Amino acid sequence: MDVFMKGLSKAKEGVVAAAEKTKQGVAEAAGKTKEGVLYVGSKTKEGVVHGVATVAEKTKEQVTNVGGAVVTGVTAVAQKTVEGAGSIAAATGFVKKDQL
Amino acid sequence: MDVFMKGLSKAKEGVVAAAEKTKQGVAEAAGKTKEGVLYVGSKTKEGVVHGVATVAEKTKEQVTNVGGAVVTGVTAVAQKTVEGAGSIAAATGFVKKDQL
Amino acid sequence: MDVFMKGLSKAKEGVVAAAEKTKQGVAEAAGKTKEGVLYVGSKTKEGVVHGVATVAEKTKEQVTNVGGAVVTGVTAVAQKTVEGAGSIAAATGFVKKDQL
Amino acid sequence: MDVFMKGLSKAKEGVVAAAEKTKQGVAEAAGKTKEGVLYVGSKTKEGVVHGVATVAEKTKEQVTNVGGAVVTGVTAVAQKTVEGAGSIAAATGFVKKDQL
Amino acid sequence: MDVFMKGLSKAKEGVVAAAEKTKQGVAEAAGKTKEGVLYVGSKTKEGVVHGVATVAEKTKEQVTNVGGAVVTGVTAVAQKTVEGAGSIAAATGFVKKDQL
Amino acid sequence: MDVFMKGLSKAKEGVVAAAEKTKQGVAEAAGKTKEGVLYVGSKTKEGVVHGVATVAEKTKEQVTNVGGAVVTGVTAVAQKTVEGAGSIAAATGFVKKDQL
Amino acid sequence: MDVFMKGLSKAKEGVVAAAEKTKQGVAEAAGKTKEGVLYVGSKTKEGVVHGVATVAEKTKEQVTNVGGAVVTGVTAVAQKTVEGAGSIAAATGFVKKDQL
Amino acid sequence: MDVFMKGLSKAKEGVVAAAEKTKQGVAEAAGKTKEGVLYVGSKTKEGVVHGVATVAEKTKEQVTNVGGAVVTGVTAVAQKTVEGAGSIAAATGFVKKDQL
Amino acid sequence: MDVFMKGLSKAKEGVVAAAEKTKQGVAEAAGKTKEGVLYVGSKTKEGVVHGVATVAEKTKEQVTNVGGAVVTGVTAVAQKTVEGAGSIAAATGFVKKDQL
Amino acid sequence: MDVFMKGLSKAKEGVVAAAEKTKQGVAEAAGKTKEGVLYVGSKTKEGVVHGVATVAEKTKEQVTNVGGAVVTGVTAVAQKTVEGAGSIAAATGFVKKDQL
Amino acid sequence: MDVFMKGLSKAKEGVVAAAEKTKQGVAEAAGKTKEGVLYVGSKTKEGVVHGVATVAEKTKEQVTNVGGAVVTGVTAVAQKTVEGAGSIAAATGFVKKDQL
Amino acid sequence: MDVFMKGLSKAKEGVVAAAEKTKQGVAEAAGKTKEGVLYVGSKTKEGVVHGVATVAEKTKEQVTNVGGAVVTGVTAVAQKTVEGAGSIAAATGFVKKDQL
Amino acid sequence: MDVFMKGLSKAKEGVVAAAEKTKQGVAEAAGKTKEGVLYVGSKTKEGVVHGVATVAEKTKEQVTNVGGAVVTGVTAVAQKTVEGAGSIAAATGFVKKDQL
Amino acid sequence: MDVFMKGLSKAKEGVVAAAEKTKQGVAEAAGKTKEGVLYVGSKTKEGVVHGVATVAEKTKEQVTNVGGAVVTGVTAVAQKTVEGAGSIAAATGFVKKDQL
Amino acid sequence: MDVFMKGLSKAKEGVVAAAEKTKQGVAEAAGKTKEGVLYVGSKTKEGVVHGVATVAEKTKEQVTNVGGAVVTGVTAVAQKTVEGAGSIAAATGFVKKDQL
Repeated sequence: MDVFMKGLSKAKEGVVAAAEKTKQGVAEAAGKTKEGVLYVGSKTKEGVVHGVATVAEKTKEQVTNVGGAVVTGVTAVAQKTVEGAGSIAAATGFVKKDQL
Repeated sequence: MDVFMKGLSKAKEGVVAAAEKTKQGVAEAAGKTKEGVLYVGSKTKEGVVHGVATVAEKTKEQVTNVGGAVVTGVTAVAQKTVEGAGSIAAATGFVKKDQL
Repeated sequence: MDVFMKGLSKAKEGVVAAAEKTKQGVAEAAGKTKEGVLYVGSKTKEGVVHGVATVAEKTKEQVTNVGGAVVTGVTAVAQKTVEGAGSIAAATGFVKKDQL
Repeated sequence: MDVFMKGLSKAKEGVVAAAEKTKQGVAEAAGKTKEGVLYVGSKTKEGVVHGVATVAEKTKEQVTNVGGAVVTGVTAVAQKTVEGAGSIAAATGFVKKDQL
Repeated sequence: MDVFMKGLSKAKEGVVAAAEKTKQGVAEAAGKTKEGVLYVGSKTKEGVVHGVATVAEKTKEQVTNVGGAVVTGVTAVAQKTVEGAGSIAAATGFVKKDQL
Repeated sequence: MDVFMKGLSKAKEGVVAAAEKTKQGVAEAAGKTKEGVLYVGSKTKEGVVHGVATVAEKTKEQVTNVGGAVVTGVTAVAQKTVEGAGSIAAATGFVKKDQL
Repeated sequence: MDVFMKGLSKAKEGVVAAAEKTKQGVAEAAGKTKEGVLYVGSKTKEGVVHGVATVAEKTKEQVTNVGGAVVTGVTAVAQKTVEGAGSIAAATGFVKKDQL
Repeated sequence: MDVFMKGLSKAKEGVVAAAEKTKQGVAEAAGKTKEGVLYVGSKTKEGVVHGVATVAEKTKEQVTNVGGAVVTGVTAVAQKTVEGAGSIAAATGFVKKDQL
Repeated sequence: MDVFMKGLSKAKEGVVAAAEKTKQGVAEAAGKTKEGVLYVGSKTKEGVVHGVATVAEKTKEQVTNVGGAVVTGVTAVAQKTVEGAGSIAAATGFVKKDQL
Repeated sequence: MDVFMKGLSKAKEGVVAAAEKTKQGVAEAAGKTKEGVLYVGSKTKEGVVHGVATVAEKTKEQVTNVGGAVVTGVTAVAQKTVEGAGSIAAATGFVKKDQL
Repeated sequence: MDVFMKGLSKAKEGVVAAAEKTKQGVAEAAGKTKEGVLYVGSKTKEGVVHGVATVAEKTKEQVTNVGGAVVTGVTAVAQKTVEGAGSIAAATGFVKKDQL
Repeated sequence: MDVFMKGLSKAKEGVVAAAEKTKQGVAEAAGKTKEGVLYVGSKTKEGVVHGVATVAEKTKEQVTNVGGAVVTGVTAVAQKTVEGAGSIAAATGFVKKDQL
Repeated sequence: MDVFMKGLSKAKEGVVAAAEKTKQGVAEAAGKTKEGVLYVGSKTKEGVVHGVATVAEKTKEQVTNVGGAVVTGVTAVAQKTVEGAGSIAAATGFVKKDQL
Repeated sequence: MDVFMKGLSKAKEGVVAAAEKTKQGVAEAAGKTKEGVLYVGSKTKEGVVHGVATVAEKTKEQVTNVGGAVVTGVTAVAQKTVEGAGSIAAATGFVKKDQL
Repeated sequence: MDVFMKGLSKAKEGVVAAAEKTKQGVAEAAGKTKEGVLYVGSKTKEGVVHGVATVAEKTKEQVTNVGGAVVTGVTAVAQKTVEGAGSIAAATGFVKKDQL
């Protein structure tokens, strides 16, 4: 009555150029819980921005965003409010409770 | 009465150029729960933005967004409010409870 | 009375160029629950934006979004409100409860 | 009385260029539940935007969205309100409860 | 009645050029919980920004953001407020409680 | 028994682009007289002359006028001759002669 | 028994681009007289002359005028001749002669 | 029995780009007289002359005027001749002669 | 029985770029007279002359005027001849002669 | 029975870039007279002359004027001849002669 | 049995100005044969070409031949082909074979 | 049985100005044969070419031949081909074979 | 049985100005043969070329030949090909074979 | 049985100015043969070329030949090819074979 | 049975000014043969070239030949090829073979 886990990665020509959260032979349990969280952001991989020209002869205002992945003008809230009573979050990877 | 898990990744010519959350031989349990969360963002992969010209001769306002993946002007809320009583979230990978 | 899981990835010429959430030999349980969440965003893969010109001679306002995948002007809410009593969310990968 | 699962991915010339949520030999349980969620967004794959010109000689307002996949001006809500009593969501991958 | 875990990484020609959170033979438990957190930021990998020219002849205001991945003008909050009573978050990797 | 005159010009977005002799809140008396005068001339506002080609292979004379508003070859006289006796010109804005 | 005059010009966004003899809150008397005068001339505002080509292969004479507002070849006289006796020109803004 | 005059110019965003004889809150009397005068001239505001080419292969004479506002070849006289007796020109702004 | 005049110029963002004879809060009397005068001249404001090419292969005469505002070949006289007797020019701003 | 005049110029952001005869809070009397005068000249403000090429291969005469505001070949006279008797020019700003 | 031949040229005033193949007392035999020959050419005697003018203003091609005797654009062949057997050409001046 | 030949040229005033192949007392035999020959050429005698003018203003090609005797653009062949058997050409001046 | 030949040239006033191949008392045999020959050329005698002017203003090509006798652009071949068997050419002046 | 030949040239006033191949009392045999020969050339006698002017203002190519006798651009071949068997050319002046 | 030949040249006033190959009393045999030869050249006698002017203002190429007799641009071959068997050329002046 045991627990056994492993991960092999025998590799000859391995290339992971521009990646994120890659698993190449693993064994996880990975329990996770999030009550109030918030992700804001822009990611780019193998992007190219070649040649940009902006002029303004006689103006009162001019804004500009050009990059490969842009995010502008956001307003977010993220909350969990337990104002009465009782709140439980288990988030268990795996349970093993066996008798004999 | 045991638990066994593994993952192999024998590989000869492997290429993962621009990727995200890739699994190439794994064994997971992966329990997860989210009460109030919020994702805002723009991602791009192998994008190209070549040649951009914006002018403004005599104006009062001019805005511009050009990039390969844009997000602008959002307003989001995300919440869980337990104001009375009682709230449970299990989110279990896998259970094994066997007798004999 | 055991549990057995594994994943193989013998590979000769593997190419995963621009991908997301790819599985190439896995074994999961994957319990998950979401009460109030919110996804907003724009993604692009192998996009190309070549040649963009915007001018404004004599105006009072001019906005512009050009990129390969755009999202603008959203207003979303996402909530779960338990104001009385009682709320349960199991979200179980798999159960194994066998006697003998 | 056991549980057995696996996934093979013997591959010679594999190409996954621009994809999302691809499985090439897997074995899942995958329980999932969502009470109140919300997806807003635009995705593009192998898109091309070549040649764009917008001018405005003498105007009071001019807006423009051009990209390969656009989304603009949305207003969504998504909620689950349990204000009385009682709410259950099982969302189970698979159950195995056998006697002998 | 023991616990056994390991990870191998026999490798001949390994290249991990520009990556993040990569695992090449591991064995984890990985319990984690987050009550109120907040991620804001822009990441880029193998990006190129070649050739940028912005001029302003006679104006009152002109802003500009050009880089490969930009994020501007955000306003986020992230909170968990337990103002009544009771709040628990387990977030367990894996449990093994077996008798004999 | 007084005289009162004024002129207001409260203005939010005022634009007078190409104009002449414009009054936007005034109070005048404006007496004027002209015995012998003479106006000759050409005026243009927001005119455009784009693309003009004139050739002359083998000629003895060739004249040309092209501009947006042309005036050519005039011969005018303007006179007032008082050779006897008596000539009066009042040209009064406004008179106020009241007794009591 | 007094005289009162004034002019206000409260202004928020005022623009007078290419104008002439503009009054935006005034109070005038403006007596004026002209016996013999003469105006000759060409005025232009916001004009554009783009692209002009004139050639002359083998000629004896070729004249050309192209500009936005042209005036050519005039011959004017303007005179007032009082050769006998008596000539009066009042040109009064406004009179106020009141008794009591 | 007095005289009162004033002019205000409270201004927030004032722009007078290319103008002439503009009044923005004034109070004038402005008596003026002209016996023999003469104005000749060409004025231009916000003009543009872009691209001009004139050639002459084998000719005896070729004249050319191109500018935005041209005036050429005028012959004017302006005179007032009082050769007998008597000539008066008042040109008064405003009179105030009140008794009591 | 007095005389009172003033002029205010409270100003926040004032811009007078290329102007002439502008009054922004004044109080004048301004008597003026002109017997024989003469104005000849060309004025330009915010003008542009870009690109001018004139050639002459084998000719006997070639004249050219190109500038934004040109004046050429004028012949004017301006005179007032009082050869008999009597000539008066008042040109008074404003008179105030009140008894009591 | 007095005379009172003043001029204020409270100013926060004042800009007078290229101007002439500008008054920003004044109080004048300004009597003026001109018998025989003469103005000849060319003025320019914010002008630009970019790129000028004139050639002459084999000619006998070639003249050229290019600048932003040109004046060429004028012949003017301006005179006042009092050869008999009597000539008066008052040109008074303002008179105040009140009894009591 | 002999052969006798002679030629006399007693001459007093002989003139041969411009000639060709002239005989003035001769005695010939003159055997001749020609199998394949070819004469091309132009001859002139006592010719005169006085005054020739050719011009070409603007053309793509112009050819000209003027001389007293011209020959242009010929294409001739001249041949004798004996490809079988037998070919004789005697061409004898004169034979004298007499017996006795 | 002999052969006798002679030629006399007693001459008093002999003139041979411009000639070719002239005989003035001769005695010939003159056997000759030509199989494949070719004469091309132009001859002139006592020719005169006085006054020639050719111009070309603006052309792409212009050829010219003027002389007293011209020959241009010929293409001739001249051949004798004996490819079988047998070919004889005698070309004898004169034969004398007499017996007795 | 002999052979006798002679030539006399008693001459008093002999003139041979410009000639070619002239015989003035001769006695010839003159056997000659030509298999493949070729004459190309131009000859002139007592020629005159007085006054020649050729100009080219602006062209791409201009050729010219003027002389008294011109030859241009020829292409000739001249051949005798005996490729089988047998070819004889006698070309005898004169034969004398007499018996007795 | 002999051979006798001679040539006399008694001469009083002999003039041979510009000549070629002239015989004035001769006695020849003159056997000659030519298999493959080629004459190219220009000859002139008593020629005159007086006054030649060629100009080229602005061209790409201009050729010119003017002389009294010109030859240009020829291409000739001259050959005799005996590739089989047998070829004879006698070319005899004169034969004398007489018996007795 | 002999051979006798001679040549006399009794001469009183002999003039041979500019000549070539002149015979004035001769006695020849003159056997000659030419297999492959080639003459190229220009000859002139008593020629005159007076006054030559060539100019080139602005060109890319200009060639010129002027002399009394010119030859330019030739390409000739001259050959005799005996590649089989047999070739004879006699070319005999005169034969004398007589018996008795």
